[PDB]
Amino acid sequence: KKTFTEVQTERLEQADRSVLIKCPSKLNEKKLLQYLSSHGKIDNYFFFENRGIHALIEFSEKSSVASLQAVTGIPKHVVPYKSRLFTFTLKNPGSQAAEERPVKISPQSHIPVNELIPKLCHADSISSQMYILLNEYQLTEENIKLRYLACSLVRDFARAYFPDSTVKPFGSSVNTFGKLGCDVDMFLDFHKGPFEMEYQMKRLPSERLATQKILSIIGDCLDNFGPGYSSVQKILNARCPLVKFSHQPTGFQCDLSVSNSIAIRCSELLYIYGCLDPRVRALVFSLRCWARVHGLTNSVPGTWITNFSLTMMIMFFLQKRSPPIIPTLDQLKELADEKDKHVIGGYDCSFVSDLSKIKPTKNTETLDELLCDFFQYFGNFDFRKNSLNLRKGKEVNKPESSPLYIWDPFEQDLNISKNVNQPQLEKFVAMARESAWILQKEDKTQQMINKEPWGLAAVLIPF
Amino acid sequence: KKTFTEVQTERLEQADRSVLIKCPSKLNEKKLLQYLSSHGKIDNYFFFENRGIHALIEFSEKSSVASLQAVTGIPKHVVPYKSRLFTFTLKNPGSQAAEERPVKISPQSHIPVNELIPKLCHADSISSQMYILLNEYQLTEENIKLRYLACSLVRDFARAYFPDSTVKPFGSSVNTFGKLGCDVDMFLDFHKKGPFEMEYQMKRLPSERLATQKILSIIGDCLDNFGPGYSSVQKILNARCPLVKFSHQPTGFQCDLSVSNSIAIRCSELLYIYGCLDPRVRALVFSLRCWARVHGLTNSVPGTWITNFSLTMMIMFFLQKRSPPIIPTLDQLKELADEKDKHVIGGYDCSFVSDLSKIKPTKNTETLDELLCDFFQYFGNFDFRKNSLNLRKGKEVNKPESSPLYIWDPFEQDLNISKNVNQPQLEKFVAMARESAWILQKEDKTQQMINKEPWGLAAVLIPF
Ligand SMILES: Nc1ncnc2c1ncn2[C@@H]1O[C@H](COP(=O)(O)OP(=O)(O)OP(O)(O)=S)[C@@H](O)[C@H]1O
Ligand SMILES: Nc1ncnc2c1ncn2[C@@H]1O[C@H](COP(=O)(O)OP(=O)(O)OP(O)(O)=S)[C@@H](O)[C@H]1O
Ligand SMILES: [Mg+2]
Ligand SMILES: [Mg+2]
Repeated sequence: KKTFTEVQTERLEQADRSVLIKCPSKLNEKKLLQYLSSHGKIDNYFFFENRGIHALIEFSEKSSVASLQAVTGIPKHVVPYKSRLFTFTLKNPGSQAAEERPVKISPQSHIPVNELIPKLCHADSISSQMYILLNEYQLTEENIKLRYLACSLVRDFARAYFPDSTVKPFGSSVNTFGKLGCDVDMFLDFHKGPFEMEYQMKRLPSERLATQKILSIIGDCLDNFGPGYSSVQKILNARCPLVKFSHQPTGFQCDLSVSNSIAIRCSELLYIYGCLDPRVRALVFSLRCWARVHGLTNSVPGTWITNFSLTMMIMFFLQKRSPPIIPTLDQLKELADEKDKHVIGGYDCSFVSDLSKIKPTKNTETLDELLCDFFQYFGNFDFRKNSLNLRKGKEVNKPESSPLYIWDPFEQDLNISKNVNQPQLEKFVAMARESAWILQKEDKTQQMINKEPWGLAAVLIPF
Repeated sequence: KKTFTEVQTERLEQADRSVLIKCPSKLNEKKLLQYLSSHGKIDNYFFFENRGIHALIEFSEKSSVASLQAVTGIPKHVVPYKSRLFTFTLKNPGSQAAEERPVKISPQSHIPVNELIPKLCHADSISSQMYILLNEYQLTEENIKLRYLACSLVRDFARAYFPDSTVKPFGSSVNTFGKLGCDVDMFLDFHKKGPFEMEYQMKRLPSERLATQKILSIIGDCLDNFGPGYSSVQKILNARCPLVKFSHQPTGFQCDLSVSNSIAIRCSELLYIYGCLDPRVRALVFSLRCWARVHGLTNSVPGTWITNFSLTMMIMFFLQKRSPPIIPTLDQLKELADEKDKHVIGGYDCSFVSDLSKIKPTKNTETLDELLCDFFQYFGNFDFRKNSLNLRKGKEVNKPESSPLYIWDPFEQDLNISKNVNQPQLEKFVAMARESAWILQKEDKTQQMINKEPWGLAAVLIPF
């Protein structure tokens, strides 16, 4: 089985030797690939629709990019920054010499709620509803390659002066809980004679200020040299210095931070839980959707619960099952060799990487029960006295006054849901309580017969 | 003699395979070159003094740089940008007192005025004074290699984002009129089987002016934050020519980085021709540049003052007007230019002969004694209010615009290169020329030598 870190390395290596080609108006697929193949073998490719037809081409060898860049020219007022974004037109527009087939468009966004509801209503069980949702919403192989490519393009800027750099995606994009249309969270990562011979190199300041200057410049580069980047927003003074930007070629909204290797460990953690049992993913997607539908989450930050916080609450829920659906963080820590040992900023972030080594769950609860039980469980959870600990998998006394306390499983000084206020917590608790009520006391078979919402769909519409 | 463009290409190729090594405190020359030679043959090298001992090493093969970079490490924080700047220390510092010869230091600056004056007084003719000055002030072979290396390093740096880039020096650094301690003017220059026209996505901007501004702004910041040796980085992006100024500590040069101004190069080649044509040309410019500085007619900061470039062009016009001319007019060079020497840039014709052998050598035989005094006499009595200087025609013509001092930009015509100059400064110039000419005419040379006093060039190179 593929370990998180193996998958990152592979995906990055693939995106490394990938390019984006704005295709001709009247397009011939075969002639294009035949032509491109002349520069080297093509492992994968696909087409998508983003203000015209674009194609992602993944070569087998990185040299194929160089080869292809050789024959590529500048449109003779531009900034001559040469990246892996191409525009292909015909030399002789009047030499079209084959039948026109239509190309398959890989979708890059999910169907909206209003269209999803019908499909859910026409399913058999609530279990199947959640799996329909999961399939309609989850990242596709294509979308993923496109996410890693975005990172790969941003990497190329940074390497100008930090040659060993990488830009690594973290968060929902890579932890199996990613849905179509979600943002790409990126962080920039940096790691004889009679003479001692050293390069002269400019010293940097302390961590935080170096970060700020590096991002400020890279931001400006994206804004001024980089094709496709718009709405570049420097938020350098946050707790984690950050640059936000929109990347039009791939259509992703993006977040670029520096060197937070703790967040990665948690992204790997969530990846494990996501990979362990398909019910885990199914449940997160439906409940993330639920939260959005009732206005418990928001696109902008504030007093609301966040998807990440909500996700962690769901992980705690699954830890508490009889028997558990997923092990505690400590239980993974207990199975970690010294090769899986990582200590970062003083904090232990050690846990098993190999998935085979984990004892598969004996739990057999259906998603029907788990969904309603989630609403029941947190609807009757004493938030004022108890806090969520994912290391121990137990309710414990709150170390601090905060309406909703969830123990940051790595930087254990912290409350990840610290932002949440009492009002929003209560609106969450009331929605859970109403939600659980609806599922318990609804007459399923009659709703189907009446052409009405039931199960998942019933709770995925405003009250 | 080689052609401007041939010389640039060669100098750049040499600087391409050159490096800088901050040397040990107690240095052994032989052991160092012996060691460095292991990585490949060394065509040239020398040492200079810039806050400690540095050495320039020019290998015969570019691979020697790669070889040497292989064994070089990072100082164990820093920006890991690997360039051609090295620091060499001793593994066992207290196991040797092997001081070198001590090593010869190639000077990189000229002696000051106060020391130069004696040497001038001690010469025979005014002609010889000017040539002493010329030799004391002009660029040395070493300083030149160091200038091209600066450009070569900035090139590599720029090439981080723009792999096909080149950085070319222009101005006094390469037009034969360069003196020790003058700034390095650089400009950044940019240089199908199958059924497809394949082209990059790039942002379409309004003018080429804006691209320039953004490219320099970023490169400036990169020099400031990531680049080794660069300090005092100043973005002057809104000038007539967008510019970044910076100090480069390894070579100790103050530098000016602009983008893609291939007109200025043509004028740098023009001045190179005039400089190469006759040694009196260079001699006269150096002495008169020095003269101007001494009397406060020029300044280090820009403003109402005449500039060295403007002053240089005035001297070129003077030499055009001789009987017979010491140098041909720009048009006369334009007339001798083949279609290979034809260049049209931004609409402007900048065509003129490159080959120096093709130009008719001057029949003029005036001595520098006469020319110097005649310069002061000529411009002291020049009607600046009516007449303007045209170096294409080599003639006084009516001023196209109200401006105290008008000199026709020989390429971008309908520009006045001395536009900045106001009436007061022009007059202070005219008065200094008039006094200067008077002193040379009515001075009793032999008596001044006998009296242990300044004479000729030295007489006019001290405040009045
Ligand atoms: N308070 C926090 N405490 C610990 N880690 C955090 C916190 N906030 C964000 N992170 C980490 O940063 C990653 C990305 O942040 P978010 O984009 O806000 O959330 P997300 O997991 O990516 O899900 P989305 O983007 O809302 S669908 C999270 O997955 C965490 O690894
Ligand atoms: N007012 C100007 N008008 C036209 N061209 C100019 C002007 N100023 C500078 N240039 C051009 O830029 C080149 C370099 O500018 P400068 O560094 O200011 O002068 P310079 O020739 O290097 O002599 P120095 O540095 O004063 S000794 C000049 O040789 C011109 O080609
Ligand atoms: Mg995210
Ligand atoms: Mg200069």
